[PDB]
Amino acid sequence: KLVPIAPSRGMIFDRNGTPLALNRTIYQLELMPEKIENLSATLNALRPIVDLTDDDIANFEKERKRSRRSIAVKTPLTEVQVARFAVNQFRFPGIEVKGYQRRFYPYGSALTHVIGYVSKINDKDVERLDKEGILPNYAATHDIGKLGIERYYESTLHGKTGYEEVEVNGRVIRQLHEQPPQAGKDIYLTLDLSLQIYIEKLLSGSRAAVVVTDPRTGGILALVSNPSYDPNLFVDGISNKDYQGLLNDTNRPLINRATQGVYPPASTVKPYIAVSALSAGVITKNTSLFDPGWWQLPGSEKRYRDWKKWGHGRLNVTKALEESADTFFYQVAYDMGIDRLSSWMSKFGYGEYTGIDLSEERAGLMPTREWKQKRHKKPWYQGDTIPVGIGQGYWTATPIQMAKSLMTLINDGTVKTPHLLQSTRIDGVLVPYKQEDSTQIGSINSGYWEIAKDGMYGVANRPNGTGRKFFEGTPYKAAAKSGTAQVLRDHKLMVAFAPYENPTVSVAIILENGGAGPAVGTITRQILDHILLG
Ligand SMILES: [Br-]
Repeated sequence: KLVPIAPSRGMIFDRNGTPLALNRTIYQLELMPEKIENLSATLNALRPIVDLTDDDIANFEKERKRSRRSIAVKTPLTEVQVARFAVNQFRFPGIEVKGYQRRFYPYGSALTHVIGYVSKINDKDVERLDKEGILPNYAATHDIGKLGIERYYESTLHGKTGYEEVEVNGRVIRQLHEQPPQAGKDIYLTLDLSLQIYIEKLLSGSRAAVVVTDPRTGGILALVSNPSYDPNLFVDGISNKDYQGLLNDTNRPLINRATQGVYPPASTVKPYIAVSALSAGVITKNTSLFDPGWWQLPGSEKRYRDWKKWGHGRLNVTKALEESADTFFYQVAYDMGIDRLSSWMSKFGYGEYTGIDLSEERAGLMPTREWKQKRHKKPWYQGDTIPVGIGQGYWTATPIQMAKSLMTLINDGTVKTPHLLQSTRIDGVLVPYKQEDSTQIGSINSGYWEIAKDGMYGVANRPNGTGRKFFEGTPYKAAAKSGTAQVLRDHKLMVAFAPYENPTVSVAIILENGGAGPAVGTITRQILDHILLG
């Protein structure tokens, strides 16, 4: 008499409006078994009209008792079967066609980690929706957001259950009144579908993560974890066997490497350590030391080796960044101390959730003395300080944390929250994302940001630059910084931004245990070229 009308789930779009998450119509035939005269005769009559198989009966027979107590006689119907039922409606008074919506992901595994998936509501979801006091709003709703955007914006994408006053027999005949459902709100993402597809291609067979951001907005133009899987098979109610196949793959397709991969950031951190050392005044632009290719922990027999076996010689910070000198940063770490260095890296967001609008995230670890006492029950030694100076030791970060620290550097200490939401459709208007956070590290006019970035310019462009090979011929100027994180094979890391002059793209990439094939600087150049040439 008064019944719930399920609202349709909001759609998800890329930055140009390409649909990424769609609803499809599934037609099924339904009746109330009691309100039927000759059920067993009626079913035999339906065989020819909607191609009703023995298995359509079996699956209905199994449902009639299992149902507390309408049941699906046949599910799914072809339009042809619906059309043959509709002209024979008068012959089956107690039987109607019902239209339902099932989520569809047309680019599948290219966007599994970003978009996620919706899955069938289970007892645990029911309990939790009860506790939250919104279970009535899920009365006609089958699926809910379990990963990615589908999860983080579940409340935006779901909408409002409506009500209809209807008359029966025992199938609906007409509608007395209707309180419309309000459709879920559509979400437009910052994602560039073309860039995303292109990057999943480049990573093929690598365990990898890439984050591409626009540093003027903090919008995420691409977010790739490789290896991936088909999100569609979770809408289909994933089997135990398929889930276990995913859960036990050693490549770990289930893990979003971009937001849950925790790795040593290695030498990618040296630009932020420079800015911090300069701002704390522990060095100046000019502060020079001589590198013989190793460094003695002063007052102790520990030797720390530079990557360059016979050293870089006389280094200022600029040259230490261009050549990725370890010796210069071992000194800077020693002088700064863990307390000031941990505190400054925390300002860059290391050890912190980034604020990205996904619920699948790890914070990693910006080590402190307090933390080491707490976790490992020993106190902090000078030994512990030194590897932290080159982004190793207890220091772990996510690719999304590395993307955020770079955006902060590009914007001279003005922090952008990385974000996937470009706009929400509210009442037929696209309402843009607005950053709520307004953090500022040191002073915008310090010119210390510039020293660190001129360093990175040098890595890419100057003949002593460690990355000069990857960026030969560019019509734009790129700024970059690489790193190698050992654990068999070392992880390879690069961060980069372009036009150096006025950056419109920044990239953070890690190839786990090196590239399956290509080098991280090859891949970074291919990404910057894709966006800035074409
Ligand atoms: Br609707």
